[PDB]
Amino acid sequence: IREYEFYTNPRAKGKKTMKFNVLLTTYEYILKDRAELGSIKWQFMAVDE
DNA sequence: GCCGCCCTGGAGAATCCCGGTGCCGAGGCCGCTCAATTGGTCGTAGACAGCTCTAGCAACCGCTTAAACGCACGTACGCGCTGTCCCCCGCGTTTTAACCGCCAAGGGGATTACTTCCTAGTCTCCAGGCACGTGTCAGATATATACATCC
Repeated sequence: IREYEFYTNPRAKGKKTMKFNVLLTTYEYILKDRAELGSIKWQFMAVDE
């Protein structure tokens, strides 16, 4: 998911634009992947429960 | 008639038992004597109470995922048997030194008593080192943007 679908141009080395619009995740992968998700300029967060 | 040989009885000496007396191990008694006891005083160690903050605990949840478990196979190793040879054990003989009993004098060290003085405990006062918290600063890291180039 991270290398095939996050980036429109994952083959580049500079700034990578986002390809998706909404990302669904759970709490376990929020804590497991803090480093791979914190460096994303999010526009909106919706936390259920 | 005279001389030599076999059978049997009572008195002299050795041994067991008992009593009187002297010597070794241990306990009661006495004397010194120093350390435990008793009595009193006082300071403080610790018990108790109180408040605050953090860790643990019982019993439940949910998710992930790597470790545990079960099973099949295979093969390596534990184990048993046999041979062999060699080295340790048993014994007889000879040596030798440990052990015990001896000088010969001298120093080391354990006590007993005494003297002295240096150094460490104790007390008071003070200050700086250690513990904690924070502002700031230079090295490391990531990316923004401009230039040369291949297809």
